[PDB]
Amino acid sequence: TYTVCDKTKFTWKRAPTDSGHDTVVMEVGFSGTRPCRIPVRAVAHGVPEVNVAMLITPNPTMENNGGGFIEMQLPPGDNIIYVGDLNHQWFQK
Repeated sequence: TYTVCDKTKFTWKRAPTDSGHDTVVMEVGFSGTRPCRIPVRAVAHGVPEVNVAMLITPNPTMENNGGGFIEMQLPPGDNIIYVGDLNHQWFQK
């Protein structure tokens, strides 16, 4: 089912982590859905008011090994990535 992948199909391989080049990465794994459109969003400090998912890699896809690595960020501050049903807070600094 290559398409908008269902929010609960991925898993926390690696929660939102500061990439290293001064941005954020997150790593997610699929259960079956092939090249999908990964609904990766982020909310400011566990508060879904404004989406803070300004994606350094704004076109993530899940493949034969899963979404893999993605890149997100928002001007230094509290972010958290809600990868569909997945989520994990972390102020990016």
